[PDB]
Amino acid sequence: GSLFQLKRETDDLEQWISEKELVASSPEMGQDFDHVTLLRDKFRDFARETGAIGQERVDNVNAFIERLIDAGHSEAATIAEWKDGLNEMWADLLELIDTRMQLLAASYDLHRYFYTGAEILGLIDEKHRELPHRVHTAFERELHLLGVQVQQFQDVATRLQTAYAGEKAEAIQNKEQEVSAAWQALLDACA
Repeated sequence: GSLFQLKRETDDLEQWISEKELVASSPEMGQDFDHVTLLRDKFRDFARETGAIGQERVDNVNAFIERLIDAGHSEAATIAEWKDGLNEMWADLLELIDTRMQLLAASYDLHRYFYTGAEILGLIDEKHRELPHRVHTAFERELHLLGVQVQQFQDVATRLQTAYAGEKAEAIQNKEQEVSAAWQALLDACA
């Protein structure tokens, strides 16, 4: 009710926001596919809960300050400033969250990419070892799917490379060339 309580309420909330910003600012993007999977899922929960709880609190402060200003409270100037600072911190936090969410998604896709690469390297391999029938048609369709999946892998490699340079980009490209060479040798193998 009182202005002192409003101030305190505003102060506690801004303090709460500052803590959330610390979490939303984490640089940890994960070092393997499991790790990034965990970070990504954890962050989604964090963003959702933080957003919902935070927005209600900000709204309530905004509503009460706005009513007081509307009613011509003599301290409208002081409380409007409180409102402005609060809204600026909240917006900073939301931007931090959006950013981290996107970066975690990029890291997810990158680790997923290398994870798939290995999967594919093994799969072509398991299909090269078999050097031949009645199950020819199972080999036919199966093999073709790879053509499409290796094609898909190449497509991912193409997209990811526009997101990175230097060593990361090089890593992405090396893995793609390694898969394309495995595939190419398989094809050549099967006459």
